[PDB]
Amino acid sequence: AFDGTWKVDRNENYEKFMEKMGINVVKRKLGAHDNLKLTITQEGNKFTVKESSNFRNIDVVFELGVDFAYSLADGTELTGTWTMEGNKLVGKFKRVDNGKELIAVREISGNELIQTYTYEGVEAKRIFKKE
Ligand SMILES: CCCCCCCCCCCCCCCC(=O)O
Repeated sequence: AFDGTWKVDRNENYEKFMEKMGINVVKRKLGAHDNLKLTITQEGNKFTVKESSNFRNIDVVFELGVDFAYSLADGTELTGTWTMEGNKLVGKFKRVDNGKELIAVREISGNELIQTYTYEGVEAKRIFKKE
């Protein structure tokens, strides 16, 4: 259902994924301890993504399958979409300076939303305990 708050607690491979994006020390560290409180809010076709992380309290929002352009803090351009496979939400995010591709598997269990993250061959699970 998604509809609700999320607050990452434990991760799983997320440290190495930042080494992939080209993040060194403080950046991947700040990305981890961020406290990404996601306040998911589905209206109908759009999915707001409140993100009270260390970077900024920015609602994201991304109509399912609507290719958009989202600048990151240290990741830069990331254009791509999210689509409900039926059982998982997949955050496909390419880049403008090259057009490769990054993906993101939102594996909701029940009480936890895990968002993996691959920019090729380095996953990064960001376990959320909802709330
Ligand atoms: C330099 C590190 C910053 C990147 C990682 C922490 C902040 C997240 C960046 C934007 C992600 C939000 C847009 C997609 C929604 C999501 O991540 O679930």
